[PDB]
Amino acid sequence: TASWFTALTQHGKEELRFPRGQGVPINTNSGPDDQIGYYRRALSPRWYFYYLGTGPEASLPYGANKEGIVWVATEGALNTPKDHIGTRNPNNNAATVLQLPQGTTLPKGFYA
Repeated sequence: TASWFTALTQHGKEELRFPRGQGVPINTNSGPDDQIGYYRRALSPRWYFYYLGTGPEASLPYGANKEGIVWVATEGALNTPKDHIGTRNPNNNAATVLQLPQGTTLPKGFYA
């Protein structure tokens, strides 16, 4: 089991965070309802994105405070667990390079 996407690498002291509405990786295999999840912090810390209701924190409800978990949602997303998307089997699929809309605000020491 794995994130669908490559990691965001923390090169500085600042932790990963996003303004509300920003930070969900682009995934054209998903729809507007699906655009919601968390980054989990795994040399420079690597943060990996998982859809809500999937991954190591599959049971964790959106917004719940927890060390090393950063919540992201695009306006229009729904609260349902993203069971249909699930996680990646790295034996079958390489990670998708993580892409964010141009002009997405990133903290110092992050690049995407």
